[PDB]
Amino acid sequence: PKSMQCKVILLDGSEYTCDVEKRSRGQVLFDKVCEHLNLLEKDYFGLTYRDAENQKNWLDPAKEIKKQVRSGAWHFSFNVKFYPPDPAQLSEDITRYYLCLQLRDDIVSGRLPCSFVTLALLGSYTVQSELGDYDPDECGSDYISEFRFAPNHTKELEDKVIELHKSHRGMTPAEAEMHFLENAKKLSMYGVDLHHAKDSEGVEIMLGVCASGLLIYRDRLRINRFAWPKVLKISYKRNNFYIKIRPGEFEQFESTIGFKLPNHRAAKRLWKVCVEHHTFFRLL
Ligand SMILES: CCN1CCC(Nc2ccccc2F)CC1
Repeated sequence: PKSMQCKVILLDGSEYTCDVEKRSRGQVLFDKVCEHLNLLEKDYFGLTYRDAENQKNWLDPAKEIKKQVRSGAWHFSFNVKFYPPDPAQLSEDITRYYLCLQLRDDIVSGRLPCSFVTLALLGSYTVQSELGDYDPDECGSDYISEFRFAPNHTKELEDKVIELHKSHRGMTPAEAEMHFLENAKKLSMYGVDLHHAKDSEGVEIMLGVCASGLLIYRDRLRINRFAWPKVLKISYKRNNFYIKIRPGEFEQFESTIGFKLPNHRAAKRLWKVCVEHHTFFRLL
């Protein structure tokens, strides 16, 4: 019974290798990866793969792997799919640990923009979690941490991490990770999946998908936000994506709002992530 080798990049940067039957649904591989990670609160996570256009796609656990990766390698990443708006409500510390690992990559990558002071505070909690109480013996005036804290490291940032790390004496790893998450969850781009688009006039915009709803980023002064309950239908057609808005109070007609995506694949991808978010955050 023929099996395909799968390679999964984990959130710590290491590689997990396993075999699944070649006609396996995504759930088979995801279950193996979550068992490897000792992860029970699996609903927030997913696997990604790169399509023939090198775009990130979620592996649908309900569909055959072979019908998603198609002609590409069986190579995946383990990622947070649904960012909990309140990580304190998660039942296990280990779930919060994986969510911290994802957010550290979101920060270093620049997907999650962050002030100097918040970069330093987040860094200080990671250092406290992983090394424990501050020790001057490992850091003179010229200390640089092996830890990656930011898209661009400066001596000033390193110095501020150390100053805040000193303040965390006695803090345990779960406690430090919770403080990490209490800060990160407040960031304006926390858990926002961004998609390049044009408005119905051809003006370049960004669509953000998140727990609360759909964001349109237009000209810096114009951000429009559509809470999920205001959204009755998500649809795509060719390179176009549309949202059907509930009729407002005393309004006779629903309204549909339309956007242009880079290509058909990008419109279908944005539709699927919106539907998934709407379903997940309707139930959570
Ligand atoms: C603080 C983290 N997060 C930032 C994006 C914001 N998005 C949003 C707000 C209201 C309605 C629809 C929306 F998409 C939700 C909170």
